[PDB]
Amino acid sequence: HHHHHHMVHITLDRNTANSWLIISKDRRQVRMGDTHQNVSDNKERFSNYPMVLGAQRFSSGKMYWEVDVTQKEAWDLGVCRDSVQRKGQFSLSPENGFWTIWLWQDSYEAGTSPQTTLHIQVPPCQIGIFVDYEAGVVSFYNITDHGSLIYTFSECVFAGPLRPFFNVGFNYSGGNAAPLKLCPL
Ligand SMILES: C[C@H](Oc1ccc(-c2ccccc2)cc1)C(=O)O
Repeated sequence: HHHHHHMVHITLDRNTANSWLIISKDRRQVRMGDTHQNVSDNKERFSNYPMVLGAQRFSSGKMYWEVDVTQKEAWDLGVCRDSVQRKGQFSLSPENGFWTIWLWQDSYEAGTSPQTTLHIQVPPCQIGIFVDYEAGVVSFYNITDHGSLIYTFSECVFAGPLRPFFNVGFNYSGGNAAPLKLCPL
């Protein structure tokens, strides 16, 4: 692809983070802690899952960023509306304000309703995310495989400002401790 010149510097918003997440000083990395991280609760924190939002809000234009997922067994990535549900159980779907892909149990899937199987020959170590607000597009790219296309959501009805969206996943197996990292431009 040729989306790299729309690169944006994303940082994580601590106030939205599940209370078990550890965000680095530079707000560019996040991982699952082994316990509650000693923060007060608030109406913005994701309660049920190890999720966090980017600080940046997008309402126009073209945006691109990259995320490192090296040696993770489970994660979700994409964008979401600023007004997505934070508390309780919910599915990741465009109806609920999410445009995401994930890894789970050795398969990759797009967060449509119902979910869509992805066809990835080269397991990615870094994912590129492109948003075209005006066109209603969210696309995902396999940076490990020379930028090959993973998935495009088109005809998106964003219906609000968008925020970068992350889920580091649970670590029940002991094999999913590794962080999500925002990669440098
Ligand atoms: C307690 C903490 O545990 C970590 C465990 C794993 C990783 C990691 C980093 C890059 C790629 C894959 C895994 C980082 C931290 C530490 O040792 O600081």
